[PDB]
Amino acid sequence: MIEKAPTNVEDRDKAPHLLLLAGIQGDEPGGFNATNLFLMHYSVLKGLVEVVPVLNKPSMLRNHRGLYGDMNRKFAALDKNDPEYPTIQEIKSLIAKPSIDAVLHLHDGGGYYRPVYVDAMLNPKRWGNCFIIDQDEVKGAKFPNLLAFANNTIESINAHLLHPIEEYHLKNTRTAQGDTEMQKALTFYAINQKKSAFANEASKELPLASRVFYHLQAIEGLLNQLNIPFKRDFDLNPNSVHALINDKNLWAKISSLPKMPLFNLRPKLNHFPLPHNTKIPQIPIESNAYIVGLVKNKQEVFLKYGNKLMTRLSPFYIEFDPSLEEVKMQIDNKDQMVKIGSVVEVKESFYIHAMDNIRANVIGFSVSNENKPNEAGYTIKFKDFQKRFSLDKQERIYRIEFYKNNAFSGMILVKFV
Ligand SMILES: [Ca+2]
Ligand SMILES: [Ca+2]
Ligand SMILES: [Ca+2]
Repeated sequence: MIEKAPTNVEDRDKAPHLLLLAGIQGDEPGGFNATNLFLMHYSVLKGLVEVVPVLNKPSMLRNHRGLYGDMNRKFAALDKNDPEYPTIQEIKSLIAKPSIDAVLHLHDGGGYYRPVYVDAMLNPKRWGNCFIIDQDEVKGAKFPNLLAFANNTIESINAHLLHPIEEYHLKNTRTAQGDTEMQKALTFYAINQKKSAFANEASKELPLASRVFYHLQAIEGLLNQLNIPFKRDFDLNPNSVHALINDKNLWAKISSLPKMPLFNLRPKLNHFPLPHNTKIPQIPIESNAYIVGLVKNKQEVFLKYGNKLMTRLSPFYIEFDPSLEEVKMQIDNKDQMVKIGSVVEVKESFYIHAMDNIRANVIGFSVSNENKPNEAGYTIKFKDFQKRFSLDKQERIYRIEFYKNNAFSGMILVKFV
């Protein structure tokens, strides 16, 4: 859970609290890209929005509806030994917190829901583009009138339709009156804790940016009903959403390595240093996005951003010796100390000063066929690189790797600008 909170802690109790969740199915990227963009680009000014951007991260990493079965059928009866049991308890505890008032759960769904049968794509059994409640009223909730809230949220969404077929409709699943097998989902659990709970479906028939657009419209519609004041730093239209999903300023930082751009990496990065003795899901990974991760695939390690494959790492596992903190480098004739893990911009040249006990391998530069070269003490320019070794498709970013005996001492990237 990540908090979207006012800057003044005192403002947290001055409006309602919403819990916003997505990605309970790992192949529903509209939901988890919406929670991502909300975390990255919105501000909450009073009250609080608690966000679990992806409920089923292992499944997301494999572009899969649910590696351990349908996680959204696990909120009622559940075997204590179910692999998702611990996760389910964490989620139920968030839902049932006294400080939470409302719950919004995002999904992507086939076709377009209609309350009367129109055709195979548009009918009451389809799920796309509807706003869903379990029943019209939850007695004892802060906001018991789920129907009024839903109808008003639907008004907001429907003021912004991209095409008439995308019109949102209310779906009331009357869950408590239905079969036992229909009562196993997240929002029904939530209403049983006297929370107002809603699900938003965006149609799987839409491109990703349009799915995310509709999720964001539903989030904004509901925040307006709850009187949780907010801002965003962009205009909400599909082009603008697309631009932010596909933002060139997105980065990932693996372990103690430098930040790397997410987009336009080469599709495969070879001899890529990773810490040894560390299970892939335990390798530290930081990003300015909230849906980035690593996952093993055969002997490769995939860098995932939601369902998007950003690169395939071909790793070599090695001890990450943390002793080396900085390196004396000359950049465009200007001598300086460069921190291990940095990205440095180079207009013309660089030069690494020689070090006792440390060997530098500039990846893409060579002066011999030596397998473990020391390339400190060379003045290096763009023309000296075999471009195929660049980190990026643009052939501008190169790795410098440092070694102390048989251990890895760190990496610095150079970016030719
Ligand atoms: Ca922004
Ligand atoms: Ca779903
Ligand atoms: Ca080299």
